[PDB]
Amino acid sequence: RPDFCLEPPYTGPCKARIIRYFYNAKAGLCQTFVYGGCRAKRNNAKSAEDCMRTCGGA
Repeated sequence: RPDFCLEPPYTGPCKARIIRYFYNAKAGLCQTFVYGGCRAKRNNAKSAEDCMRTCGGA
């Protein structure tokens, strides 16, 4: 799978509370994390499905 699927979730420096999904390489599934509103990294999806297609899909 893409290398970014292995990266930890990144909240970033902004102060919003936006629920996003990240692929947790250890657990093997997409979990929610709190994104701050700016400077998102690639392991950040708006739905579990987008997250699964990118990283868990097989």
